[PDB]
Order: sequence, then structure tokens, then C-alpha cells
Amino acid sequence: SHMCDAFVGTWKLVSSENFDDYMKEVGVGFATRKVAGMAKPNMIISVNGDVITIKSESTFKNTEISFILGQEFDEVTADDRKVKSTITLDGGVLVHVQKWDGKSTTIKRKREDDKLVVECVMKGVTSTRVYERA
Ligand SMILES: O=C1C(O)=C(O)CN1Cc1ccc(Cl)cc1
Repeated sequence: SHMCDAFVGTWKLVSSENFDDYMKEVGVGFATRKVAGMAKPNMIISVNGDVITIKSESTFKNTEISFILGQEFDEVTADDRKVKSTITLDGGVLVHVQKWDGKSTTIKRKREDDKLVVECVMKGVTSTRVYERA
């Protein structure tokens, strides 16, 4: 049903801003921040029926999530948090909320021009990560 069509594909990270500070706010430790911050992941997004799959492949970690919009799931993040996640579409933006230990962070993924822009927010700290088609 052409849900998420403009997101589907293989995307490569081309810029990052404020990611170390976002990771600090989330609680990521020093060594993981350094290695994770170096990574240039590819994000691979696909849809099969109602199921969306987002894979992230990098030299740091490979991650994979599959989900149905609005339906909570378990996620182990790249930094090894065990979180409860819900992903919805809000006005054409994929909004990914992660909950763990009474904390919450939100990752928004949006298409803007030929890029896919990822905004990661923890309390007052935002990181913006820009991906281009691979
Ligand atoms: O899901 C994404 C995505 O498509 C990014 O660019 C950043 N991110 C969150 C994130 C948090 C912590 C670590 Cl260690 C690694 C990634």
C-alpha cells in the first residue's frame, strides 16, 4: 500500500552533527561513543506487506529491526540498550520512540530532497545525521 515508498532503498551516511553529545545524553560510554561515532553506516529500508525492515550495516555493528507501524516491539540497540520501541508515521515522518529504564529517546527519519535525514533527540540534545542514496 505504498507505505513508506520514498524511504525504501539503500542509504549511506554522509554527515553527522552533535552525535557524540546525543550519545552522551543517552548514556553511551566513552569507548562505544568513539567507535560508534567513527562508523559510516548504510541504512537499508524495505517493506513487505505491513512489515517494515530497517537494517543498519557498519564496521561497528550490524542491526536489524522489523516492525508494523504502531505496534510495540523489542529492540537491542547498537550500544546494547534493551529498549521497547514503537514506530509510527506522522505526517510523512517515521517517528521511532525507544523506552528503557524510565528514559525515552526519539529518532525521526524524513525524506528531504534526495536525502534521508535522521534526527535523534534525547532531552534537549539533538543530533542530525544525513544519508544519501548508495
Ligand atoms: O538509528 C539511527 C540511525 O539511522 C542513525 O543515524 C543514528 N541512529 C541511532 C543510534 C544510536 C546509538 C548508536 Cl551507538 C547508534 C545509532
